[PDB]
Amino acid sequence: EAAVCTTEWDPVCGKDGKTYSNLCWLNEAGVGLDHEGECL
Ligand code: NA
Ligand code: NA
Ligand code: NA
Ligand code: NA
Repeated sequence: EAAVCTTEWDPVCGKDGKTYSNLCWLNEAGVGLDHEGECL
């Protein structure tokens, strides 16, 4: 699959309980945003 997101770490927390490295990773995955920042 095309690699479309950068590795710039500005993490967000998906509703799936996984930390995504930045919003592009989250959005490309189709996962809803829980909150900004790392999941905890
Ligand atoms: Na493929
Ligand atoms: Na990179
Ligand atoms: Na999960
Ligand atoms: Na939330």
